Amino acid sequence: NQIDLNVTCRYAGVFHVEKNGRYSISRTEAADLCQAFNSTLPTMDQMKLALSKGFETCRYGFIEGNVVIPRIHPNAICAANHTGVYILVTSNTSHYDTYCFNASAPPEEDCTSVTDLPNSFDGPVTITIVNRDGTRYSKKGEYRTHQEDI
Ligand SMILES: C[C@@H](NC(=O)C1C=CC=NC1=O)C1CC1
Ligand SMILES: C[C@@H](NC(=O)C1C=CC=NC1=O)C1CC1
Repeated sequence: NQIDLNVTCRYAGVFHVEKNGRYSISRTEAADLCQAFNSTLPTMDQMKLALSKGFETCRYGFIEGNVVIPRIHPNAICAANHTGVYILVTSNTSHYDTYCFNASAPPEEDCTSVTDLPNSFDGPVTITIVNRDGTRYSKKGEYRTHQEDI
């Protein structure tokens, strides 16, 4: 009973979380997941400021109200070569990665590793935070409050 959560650097508090190496998070799961990191789904304004500090990914993830990809450099296979906060307009499907916003993070680029999941609750799952540099932090718990996400 295991969940891997791959996380990035934080940029003005915003970071990306990919679960189990594939698009697998619903909107309800995303809010609960960010809550376990003492975080929330970013607003569009918080995501635009994170972009301006150096944040970009090549993966769709929830923010408040939309599913987006922040892009700095144009790449043909990432958000159809767009730059800026690219908003997903048309999709048949409901599961993506998520972004999260932690208000206590540093104001600009924070590429230190994540070593805590401070607000997870009691549960049976081995949850492992995987940083980009491979360092890991694991704890037994749960973060999903909606049964349909379990
Ligand atoms: C939840 C937050 N991490 C932390 O607050 C700590 C605190 C102490 C030690 N390690 C952490 O990752 C993640 C968003 C960045
Ligand atoms: C407690 C410890 N770590 C942190 O505060 C954080 C916060 C966010 C992300 N990673 C951390 O290690 C301080 C010594 C460095």
